[PDB]
Amino acid sequence: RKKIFKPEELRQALMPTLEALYRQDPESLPFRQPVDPQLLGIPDYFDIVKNPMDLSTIKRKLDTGQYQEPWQYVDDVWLMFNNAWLYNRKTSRVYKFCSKLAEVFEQEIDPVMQSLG
Ligand SMILES: CC(=O)c1cn(CC(=O)N2CCC[C@H](C(=O)O)C2)c2ccccc12
Ligand SMILES: [Mg+2]
Repeated sequence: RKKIFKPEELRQALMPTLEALYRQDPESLPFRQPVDPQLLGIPDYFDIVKNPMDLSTIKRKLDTGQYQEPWQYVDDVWLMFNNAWLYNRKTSRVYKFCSKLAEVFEQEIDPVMQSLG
């Protein structure tokens, strides 16, 4: 169950799954930068969402070797999705985009997680 990974090998394996999310347009656009509640006029955002996450943060973490094992990366992507599903209404554009991104990610990440072990 224990396994160590070289950060550079994780980067090469996982980065295509991240790039896949960025390539979804329009669906990735709400997720490319951290939610700024003041700028977006959603002042309750940080009361609802205790641990924000977005693609730019995940990309930086992947580039700077902050993921030592693949589930740490997967956890951040899922956190991003979970936050958007929590904060936004089911009828909303962002919620619907999130659901689409989650489908893309599942298809991308499963073969990678199999290959990494
Ligand atoms: C990720 C997330 O929850 C949100 C992210 N945004 C920003 C958003 O949807 N944007 C701003 C960034 C460009 C996006 C676009 O061009 O589609 C629209 C929200 C706005 C209102 C409520 C929630 C969000
Ligand atoms: Mg489309």
